[PDB]
Amino acid sequence: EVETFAFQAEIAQLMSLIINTFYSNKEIFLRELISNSSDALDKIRYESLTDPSKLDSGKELHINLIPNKQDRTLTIVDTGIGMTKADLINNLGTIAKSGTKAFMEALQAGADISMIGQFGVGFYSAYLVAEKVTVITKHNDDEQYAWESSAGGSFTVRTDTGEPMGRGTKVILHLKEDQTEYLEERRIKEIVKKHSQFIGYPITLFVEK
Ligand SMILES: CC(C)(C)c1ccc(C(=O)N2CCCC2)s1
Ligand SMILES: CC(C)(C)c1ccc(C(=O)N2CCCC2)s1
Repeated sequence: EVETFAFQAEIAQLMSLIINTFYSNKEIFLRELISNSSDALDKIRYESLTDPSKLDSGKELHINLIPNKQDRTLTIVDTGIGMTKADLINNLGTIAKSGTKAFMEALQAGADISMIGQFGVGFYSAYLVAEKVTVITKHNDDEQYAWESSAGGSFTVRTDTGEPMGRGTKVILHLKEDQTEYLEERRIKEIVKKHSQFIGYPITLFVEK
């Protein structure tokens, strides 16, 4: 059972701006997604202090970067708090509405796209390099879900029958044909060292066949 939802008008507008604006400094997408993963790991770590049973779904707090040239995907995996169905459909988009409008105002005043994270909508920077984004996520209080959008004003949510995850979030970036540099090991290392050097969780860059 696949449900299709329309983005809020403000978010669809932000997504089209990110897709259509000429902006060469695309590499900042990885810093934003890694920062999102770090925040989610901070969250489950905090909650586990007063309820250690919240780590029964996985004690390890880490971030994995997994490129796949065969599928032309870059996957960012974390074992953070994860997102409920309500997060995916309603809550996160509701927060992102004010941050979007503020970010658009700043862009008209002289700001640039790399400052998107200061407005809390850094996830959407994924569409600088991805034609489609799939988000697999599992929160302790809900089932495993798959969120997906190729932009165009709509996204889908379904119950995920893939491999069980334990807890956390997988962001699968289906890269644009001309953005395959972000599948190369030395390019990913360079970006992580430049923008994510002090993340307080182990970041493992997987290597391919
Ligand atoms: C896909 C969308 C827009 C719902 C997301 C916003 C932030 C996400 C994220 O990386 N995490 C949130 C907590 C788990 C890690 S996913
Ligand atoms: C991405 C953004 C900024 C819209 C978020 C809202 C709530 C987030 C979160 O980490 N939690 C969800 C579980 C409680 C803490 S992240």
